[PDB]
Amino acid sequence: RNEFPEDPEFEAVVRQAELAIERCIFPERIYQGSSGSYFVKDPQGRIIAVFKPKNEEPYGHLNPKWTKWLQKGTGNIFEMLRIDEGLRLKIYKDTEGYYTIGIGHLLTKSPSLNAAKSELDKAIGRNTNGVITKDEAEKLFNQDVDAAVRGILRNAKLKPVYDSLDAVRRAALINMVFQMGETGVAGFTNSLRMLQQKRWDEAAVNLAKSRWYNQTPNRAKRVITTFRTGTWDAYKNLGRDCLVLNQGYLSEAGASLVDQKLELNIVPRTKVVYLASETFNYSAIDRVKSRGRIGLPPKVGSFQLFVEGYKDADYWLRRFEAEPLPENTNRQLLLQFERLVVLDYIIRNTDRGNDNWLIKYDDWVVVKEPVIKVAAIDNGLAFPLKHPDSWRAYPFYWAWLPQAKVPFSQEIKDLILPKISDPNFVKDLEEDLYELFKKDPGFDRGQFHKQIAVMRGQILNLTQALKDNKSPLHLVQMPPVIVETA
Ligand SMILES: Nc1ncnc2c1ncn2[C@@H]1O[C@H](COP(=O)(O)OP(=O)(O)O)[C@@H](O)[C@H]1O
Ligand SMILES: Nc1ncnc2c1ncn2[C@H]1C[C@]2(CO)CC[C@H]1C2
Repeated sequence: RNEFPEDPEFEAVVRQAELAIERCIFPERIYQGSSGSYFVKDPQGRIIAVFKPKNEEPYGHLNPKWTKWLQKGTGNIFEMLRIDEGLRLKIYKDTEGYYTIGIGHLLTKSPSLNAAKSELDKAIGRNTNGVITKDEAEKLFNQDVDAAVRGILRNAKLKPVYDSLDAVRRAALINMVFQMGETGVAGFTNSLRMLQQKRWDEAAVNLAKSRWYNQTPNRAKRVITTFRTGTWDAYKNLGRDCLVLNQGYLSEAGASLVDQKLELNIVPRTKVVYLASETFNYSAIDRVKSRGRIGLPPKVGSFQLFVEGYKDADYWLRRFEAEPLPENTNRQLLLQFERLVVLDYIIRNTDRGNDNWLIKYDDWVVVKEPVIKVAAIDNGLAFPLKHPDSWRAYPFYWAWLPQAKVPFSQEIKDLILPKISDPNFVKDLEEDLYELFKKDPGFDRGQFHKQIAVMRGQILNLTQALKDNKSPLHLVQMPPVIVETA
């Protein structure tokens, strides 16, 4: 299902990719990144493209790094709880004020610290003085996990649900019985009903209203969604929470869509593309049904054209500092840089570093070629649901570069103000992004609107920075805003 009549060059590169696969010259897995990235090659073995399947994304289901994790099944209860309970080597108080130690191990509900210390020496087998070791905390931990499992299986109300749950939800029920114990979780009898009948969004609500959750909502909500989605997603990124969970390929393409409309031309053309390759990471089911013929299903991903002759922004800027560019070349760098800032600001890039963009440094009817040129790669971490909570965690790295000190050139204002000042352009931009993002099965209209709000707020700021001839740096000091509808 791959066709792009609007862009026949792109389609042609895609056609070489498929053909090369038919010929068993497979996209090869990039070592140089975290690993759901491939070098697409053509039938002659040259590298024509970079491909990032959605399901191999960092939060991705078929991500190679996290598959080992998915193998464990219920056996993830240990890490799950390590994450919720942390580790402490000295007596502390829990949320309710009860004496605790190691990984969530409750000593007593008594107010006396020596009751607790007493209860602790009994457990460990020595005089602890309220302080235990890593191994001691781990041994308490297993026993406490065993005890939880026993609590569930010794019980008539819990066991039925537990046996009917998939490996991941089972881990969630153990989590609760770790925290509240056998008798406590069995007082949820309603929610156990839903869990038993498999209705997840029903139950995901009732656990939302309890004395529990009320006490430990951050954790409770983490379990509730492990119940709702049958997955580990609440346990892999607490938190980014600035970004939609697994839509990087759409970020990637979207970044390229924006570049196209603003006519920046720093983003190598990127689109949503389907490919099947033996080199990808597929479920075992899929591997088997291929007959080893049916063949592998195509995966949906971002397909980004490959550009040659470029090096790390980092690589070049380091050299230009020791041996500075002549004014005329250096002005070409700056003009390229402005385009980058405009891109990143508009799409609100969250992870542009000096490794994430590339530089290439080399009367009449035709324009002399530029010596210097900028490619913006690795755009899948943009389009956030909202501004980051601590600007220090997700900054704009290029802001600390000296080039960020230079006032926006009239050239960028000329390129950019007529577009982003035209409400029909920004409208059109939102329709194009919409037609792009909605194609995702996990698309959510409410999430989209939030994304757009940020984008509209970024545009609002950019417009005035440009009118006032601010530097890129003064632009980022402008307080972040969102433009919200309803
Ligand atoms: N890379 C960056 N990304 C976002 N903002 C930046 C960046 N570099 C500098 N700034 C801006 O510089 C300003 C100086 O820090 P400031 O926020 O005043 O300190 P504080 O956080 O204590 O108020 C900030 O408002 C911030 O917006
Ligand atoms: N479109 C691209 N063209 C050329 N090189 C790229 C591209 N995207 C990424 N890279 C390099 C940066 C890497 C990190 O993502 C490390 C080597 C490749 C991939």
